[PDB]
Amino acid sequence: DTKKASGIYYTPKIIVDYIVKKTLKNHDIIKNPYPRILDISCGCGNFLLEVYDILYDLFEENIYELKKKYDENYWTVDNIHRHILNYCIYGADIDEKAISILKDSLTNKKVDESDIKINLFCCDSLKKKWRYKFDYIVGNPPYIGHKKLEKKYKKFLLEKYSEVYKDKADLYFCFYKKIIDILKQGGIGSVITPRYFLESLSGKDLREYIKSNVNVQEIVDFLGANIFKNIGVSSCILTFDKKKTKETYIDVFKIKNEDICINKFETLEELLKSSKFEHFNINQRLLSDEWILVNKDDETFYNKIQEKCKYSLEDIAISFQGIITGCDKAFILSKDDVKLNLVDDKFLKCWIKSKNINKYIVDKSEYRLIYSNDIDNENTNKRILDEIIGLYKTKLENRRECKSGIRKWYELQWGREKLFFERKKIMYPYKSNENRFAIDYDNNFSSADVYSFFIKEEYLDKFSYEYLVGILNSSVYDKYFKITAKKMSKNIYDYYPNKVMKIRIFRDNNYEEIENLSKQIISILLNKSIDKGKVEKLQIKMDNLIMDSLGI
DNA sequence: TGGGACTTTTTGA
DNA sequence: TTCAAAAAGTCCCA
Ligand SMILES: CC(C)N(CCCNC(=O)Nc1ccc(C(C)(C)C)cc1)C[C@H]1O[C@@H](n2cc(Br)c3c(N)ncnc32)[C@H](O)[C@@H]1O
Ligand SMILES: [K+]
Ligand SMILES: [K+]
Repeated sequence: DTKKASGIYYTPKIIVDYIVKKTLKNHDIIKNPYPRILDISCGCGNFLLEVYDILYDLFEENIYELKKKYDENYWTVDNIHRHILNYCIYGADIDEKAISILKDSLTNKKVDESDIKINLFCCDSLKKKWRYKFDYIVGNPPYIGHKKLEKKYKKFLLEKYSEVYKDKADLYFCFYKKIIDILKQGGIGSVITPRYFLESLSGKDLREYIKSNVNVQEIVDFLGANIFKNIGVSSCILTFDKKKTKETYIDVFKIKNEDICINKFETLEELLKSSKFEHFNINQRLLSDEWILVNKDDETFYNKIQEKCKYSLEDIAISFQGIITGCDKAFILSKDDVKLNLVDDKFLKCWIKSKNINKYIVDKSEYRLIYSNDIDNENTNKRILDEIIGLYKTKLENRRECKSGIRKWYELQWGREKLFFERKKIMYPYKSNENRFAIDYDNNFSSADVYSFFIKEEYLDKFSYEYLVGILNSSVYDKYFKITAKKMSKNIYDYYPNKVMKIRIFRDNNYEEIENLSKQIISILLNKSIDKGKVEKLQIKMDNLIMDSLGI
């Protein structure tokens, strides 16, 4: 790694100032002149140095009141520095050099005496035996997903942090849990993390832990905005407390324009109160396992559709992920590749990518998949294995199932069942800016970037493929799905079965007209001299029908 | 260097 | 035996 020295992970100063102010704005320094403020991912001290400055001003502005109320010899301006570093600032980080630099910076904040002990711990914050809780906790924890996390460390997290970390969870789930655990009664925590846990299936346990253990004061959701320059992550700020209150309401600040520069205003509060953000309140007591954080109009819209629709896609359809070859370059070839003359056409499948999926129809495929699982003997079709697949034999053997012997070196890692793909079905891209559900007539295969489903036999008399793609591609359903969809990056939502199959659908008197409009759209889209203007008009008419059906 | 087009296979269950 | 989730995405260009 050692990319931390570049500065891409440095938290923007406006974010840091907001989080520190959020935690310390209303601290009664007279009542408690010994607040413990902690950052368990302090790094070089982006947060902790600002904490020092805020504390110094807070002590200096009340120095005489402190001198009068308490030991008058102890409370002096010249003593403020020492008192802060002795009793107030706490930092933990696993990088020794970061701790050393932070110690030097904190010591140089004053610039002889005997010695000042700075409470900086070089350790694994997730393993440290914390000997006391803290008044305030701030910072930016590390984010590490299931692929990039070390195996032994992952075993430790699975054993010890099972309440929030399991399956495809992230390391910052555990940091959330640790922060909550060591926060004092009545304390306040404020952190910047990825936003994905708000909606992701992996974050269900983490959402339950937060909801049941702290009061969430505020969620700032930047959606797909690029808060961290040259980092592909979407960020949010969470502020929570352990204060005894009867109010269970959350301030949600949801950005409206993802193309804004965060330095537009001198402070984050100006941006939050501006027209660039929307604000609304969510009753924490009404949160289910999912957190539906939308304004009143969207909530009314969502509840109307949920109540009106008696079926869901999961009820009526069978869903599946695409082929996972485990090495696409060894099995995927251009349809015009001369090497395909070496492969019998019985082994060749049409192969599409997510970009080949439009609304209602799939682009003509330009790639072929060698379904190598049907190769019986290694001696037969030896040219295919020697001249096409074997070119990547080493990387093929590094696959998990090849090393365990479950798969031959030339087989597909996850070849699924051919019969699921070789039928009329609906396909949609796994990540997209809008609903794009297409009817596949061409027995197209795909990788995991395209998901498929087909209608169950018992529901074929009630739902047709043409009707489903009509309502699923409508503006109503685009908005409806995005209400709870998992926002990933700028103009990209996840379209994964764990949320797509929860989409609810309806049947009523408009079924025939909606289906007919969808058929007209498909017929136009499949023409030779295509002009989509009529398609847009038909789509507008269909959207009007769907809005009439759902009463919105 | 910042923004847009596009998306693999490793992995736990 | 074999499913599906996971962006500190990845990569290119003006
Ligand atoms: C990095 C980021 C994604 N993350 C936050 C931004 C840190 N900010 C910063 O400014 N870091 C930094 C910068 C420069 C250096 C030098 C000395 C090499 C120049 C060191 C740290 C990760 C930070 O959290 C620390 N970390 C990682 C783990 Br994993 C961990 C842990 N288990 N316990 C405690 N601290 C931990 C990590 O040590 C890390 O600090
Ligand atoms: K006194
Ligand atoms: K982003």
